[PDB]
Amino acid sequence: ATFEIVNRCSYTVWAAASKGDAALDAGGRQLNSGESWTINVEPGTNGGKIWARTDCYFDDSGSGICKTGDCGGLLRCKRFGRPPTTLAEFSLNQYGKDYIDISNIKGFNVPMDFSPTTRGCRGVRCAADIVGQCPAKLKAPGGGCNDACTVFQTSEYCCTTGKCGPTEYSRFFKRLCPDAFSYVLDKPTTVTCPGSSNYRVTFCPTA
Repeated sequence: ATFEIVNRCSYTVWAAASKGDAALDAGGRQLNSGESWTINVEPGTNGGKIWARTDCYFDDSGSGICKTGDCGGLLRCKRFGRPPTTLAEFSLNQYGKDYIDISNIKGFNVPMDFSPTTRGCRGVRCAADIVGQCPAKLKAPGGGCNDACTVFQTSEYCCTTGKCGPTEYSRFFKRLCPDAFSYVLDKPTTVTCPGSSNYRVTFCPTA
């Protein structure tokens, strides 16, 4: 499957793509404002994620840091990124269908649209100004809006026991972005697409 990753933000981002235990495609690349990078993701990829990283520095060997979304200091991510990270999430060719969503469960850094480029399903979007509006206690000093699990490490926020409800913090994310997951047990906003659809992830779709 192809995923065109498009940076419409006015700032550079370093796109990242992983399934947690391995890179997807090269795993990461710089995207200046306006650039597009198309990756190939193997059919059947389960639990894939794409995210943006901000304010990164890498040396000539690809090692460095980012303030949001850093994946063990690598340009080429093999592992998921450090929160806060808005997440485009997907599982492909699962009993004949693909499943896509956006999640704020690991916080929010950059607004995104995640849409098919092929027929048969709608896209999802979380493009509100979550960083600007972020509750004071969730603001990450390194940049972005942390989720409450990251900040407070409670069973309730982290949904450790599979027992949790919505919270004052989850509700903030849900108010700003109704179509993204705001906590682990949120009413799902996953979209079912035809198996083997192709996609576009757009950072900063609306400004």
